[PDB]
Amino acid sequence: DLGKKLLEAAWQGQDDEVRILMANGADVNAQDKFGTTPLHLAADMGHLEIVEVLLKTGADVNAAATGHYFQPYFSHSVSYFGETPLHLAAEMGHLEIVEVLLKAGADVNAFADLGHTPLHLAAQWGHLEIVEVLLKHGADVNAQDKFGKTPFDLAIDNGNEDIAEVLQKA
Amino acid sequence: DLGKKLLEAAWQGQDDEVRILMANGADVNAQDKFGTTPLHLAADMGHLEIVEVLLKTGADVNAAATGHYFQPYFSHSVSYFGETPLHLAAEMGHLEIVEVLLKAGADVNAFADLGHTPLHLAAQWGHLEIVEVLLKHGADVNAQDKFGKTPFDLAIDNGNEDIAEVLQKAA
Repeated sequence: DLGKKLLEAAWQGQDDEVRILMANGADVNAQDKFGTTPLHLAADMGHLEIVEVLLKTGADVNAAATGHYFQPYFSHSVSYFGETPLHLAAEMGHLEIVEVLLKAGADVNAFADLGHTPLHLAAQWGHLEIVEVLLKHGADVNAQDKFGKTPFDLAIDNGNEDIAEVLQKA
Repeated sequence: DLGKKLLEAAWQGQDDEVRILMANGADVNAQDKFGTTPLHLAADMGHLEIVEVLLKTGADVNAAATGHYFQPYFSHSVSYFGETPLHLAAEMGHLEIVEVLLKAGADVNAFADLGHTPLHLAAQWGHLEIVEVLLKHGADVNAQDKFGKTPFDLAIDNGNEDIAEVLQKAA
């Protein structure tokens, strides 16, 4: 199955294999069991070149995985949470990928589980430079999650004072 | 707590935060609920320098866990338990990290989930250079996991003929 092989190759960062699989007709928008696409997998794992080739070959920049959580869920073990590739790039601190996704049209305020935006995720996981790029691209600083938490609140809660100060004056 | 922050910094490849947390007394051998250690996460996510500094400061190279790492999911998958950082580095194709783990005394053959080896994963996921390094360090080519699979089998099953040929010649 080419779609499964393409998901695996993007996840593994196997650039050549990605190109071959898609030339053999692998679906660029293939989904795993939970709606996760090759673009999600490459964005999360930091594979910039693969993100670029997937986008060039028609990958859906707005693809959302299926929803998962209804209560706070933040941990290192999160695999799917109603999220777009931009959520994953922001979560994992991949600046170059965040910029490429935004250039391709990603909603800077796409909502994942609990209503979390990419800015919530960047603030939660301490990625100051990504916070700044998101704000520059129109990220909603006042976005509240299901429980009323803004990215500022998450930054404060997880000890990211540098980010809290940036958000507070935005 | 500091151990949880250290796990997260390792996962994120945050070298400076790893430095700071450890200076403040973070346990290099902290575990999450599934047994996952900072060394598992740095090895899995490809953060070589963090792997190196964890090993230098006393991380257990053979820590076993049944963790939840970022991955795609498919129906009818099989699962294994008790993986070590070497399993994860071999699976994800991180050659430099495989080398550093082996030099630090990582077990190559003997695991909690019997016969499920880093060689199996490197063959399964098409990492030829890692297959060759593991063989050089005495990996058992004929090791069978709980499903009766050898690394040759997994190489064939996944279309990795180059690796399959290497394994068959080494048999």
